[PDB]
Amino acid sequence: KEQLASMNAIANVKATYSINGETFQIPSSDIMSWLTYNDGKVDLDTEQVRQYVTDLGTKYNTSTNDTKFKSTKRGEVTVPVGTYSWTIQTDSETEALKKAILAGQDFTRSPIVQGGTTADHPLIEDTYIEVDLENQHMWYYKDGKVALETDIVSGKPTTPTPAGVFYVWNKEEDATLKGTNGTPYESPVNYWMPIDWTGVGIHDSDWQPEYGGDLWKTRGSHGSINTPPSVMKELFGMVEKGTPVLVF
Repeated sequence: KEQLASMNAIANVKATYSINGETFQIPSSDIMSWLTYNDGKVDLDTEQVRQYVTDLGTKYNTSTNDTKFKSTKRGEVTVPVGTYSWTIQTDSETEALKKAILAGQDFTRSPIVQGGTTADHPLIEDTYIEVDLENQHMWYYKDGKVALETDIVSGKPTTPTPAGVFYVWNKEEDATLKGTNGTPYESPVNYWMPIDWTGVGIHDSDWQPEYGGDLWKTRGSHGSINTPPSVMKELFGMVEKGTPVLVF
């Protein structure tokens, strides 16, 4: 019927994916391999298309793939998977991919996901917070340029600050953190910014005499990034909720 012309059209579609800033086209051989005609109906082999989409997730999910990060003082390092991430919704994407392809028109799409942000751009762009646990230092990049840096004090060897791709999911003023050492603790703070799901975040360290060096080995926090009060205040003042925070 007029379906054969369609099958050829489809077979020649240029299906392009844009994932985490990466761009690529689905191989013609794959689409042709998925083509299907049964009971007068043109379609794609779901199983195979789903496998592809499954592979995409295995290959790009920032929920199971660490992020290569260009640090300020160490070149390119690896920041483990953190709380800021996304995961491709396999079935949803498979159905949307099938629909896109079967329509027989070239297209460029980013997969359906779930997480802090979508995959139609790099997970980490040019606005973020860099916490170099090695040089116990921290920078805040805004649109590519440094807007504020300072030494800080990570957690103590026993309760280390975890490395990972996190983000500021909340901003609080005059809050009191709680916890254990056994032995409950308080610690009131003027500015609080949680970055993970265990209690690790950024806040003024009113009681810390000095920051930087290897102070943490001696007087490390319980995991949060202790920051100089005046700096923390200026930081809290400009960091918008949703800002990625890389800790390595």
